[PDB]
Amino acid sequence: PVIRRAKEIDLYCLNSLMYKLHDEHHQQCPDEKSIARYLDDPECMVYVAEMDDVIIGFITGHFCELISTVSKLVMMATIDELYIEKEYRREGVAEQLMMRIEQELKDYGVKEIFVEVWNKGA
Amino acid sequence: PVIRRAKEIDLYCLNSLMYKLHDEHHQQCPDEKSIARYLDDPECMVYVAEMDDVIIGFITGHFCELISTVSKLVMMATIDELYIEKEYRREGVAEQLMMRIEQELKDYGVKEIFVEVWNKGA
Repeated sequence: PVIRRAKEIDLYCLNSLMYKLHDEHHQQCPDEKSIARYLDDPECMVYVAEMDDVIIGFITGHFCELISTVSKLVMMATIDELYIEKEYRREGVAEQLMMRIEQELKDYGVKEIFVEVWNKGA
Repeated sequence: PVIRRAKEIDLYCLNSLMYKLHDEHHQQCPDEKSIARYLDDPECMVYVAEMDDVIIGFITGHFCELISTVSKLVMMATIDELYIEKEYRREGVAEQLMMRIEQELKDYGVKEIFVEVWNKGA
């Protein structure tokens, strides 16, 4: 699967996979900002896994800053969502997605990373 | 030892203990903002351990906010410094200081805590 930065051309697909993600969420533990606006945000990231010509997965994350009144801002980030087609799981597509987002994160000097997928940090 | 919030009246003592702290630091691994201004900052905290009528210890911490462009600010904090007279260590004065700062932290709804004393978080 080819991992790449998302584009305005995938917004249509993303609505569906974003829906599939949230759907399954309400099915395990039944108990925001647009994906488009999200994609356009200069501090946001969205990578997708493309198999043939279809997007079978994506991951979403955003840069953030710990702001104080006595210290310079510290660069940090947050991994928000991650989804894989039930037909493509158990294939390492998640790692190649987590691998990509960390690449951009690392070279952006992020000090701390909070994962929101599914409470783990780094 | 009585733990309490510092006052403008301890700034004099603090300069000395702040110096003792930094001094010992340069002695193990030889390889900022005023304590007064720090004390006056509405987002800052400084507690001291008073034995008889002398301050034998203090701890310092500040509130901070993880700011993003796609999420409301998350309340977090940082524990900066902590010092105990070499004559009063091994007496649990540190715990009663860490205990105090966490009290105010907890009731201030802090989500994450970064300890800078001495890399551990919470």
